[PDB]
Amino acid sequence: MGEWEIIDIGPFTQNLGKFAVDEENKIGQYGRLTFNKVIRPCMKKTIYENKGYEYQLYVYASDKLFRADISEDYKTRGRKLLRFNGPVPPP
Repeated sequence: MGEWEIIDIGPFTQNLGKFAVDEENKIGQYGRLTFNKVIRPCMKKTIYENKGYEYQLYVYASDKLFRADISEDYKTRGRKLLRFNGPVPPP
């Protein structure tokens, strides 16, 4: 447990980007954002296999680049946006 990996940027990961954007738009500090895409590198920490995971993402939204931190409850499939900041310099 506790392993950090660099993971794919496929549909699971792109959907983490949409979640982050959808969650932040309900807050509104960053305006009304349009999800564009998630870019490499996407990092994932295994807090405990099949139970807890954490993600660090670079996400493009309304043509600006942001960094988001997302937790995931593997059993409920529920997610929480812990952090959304930017614009950030590219990786």
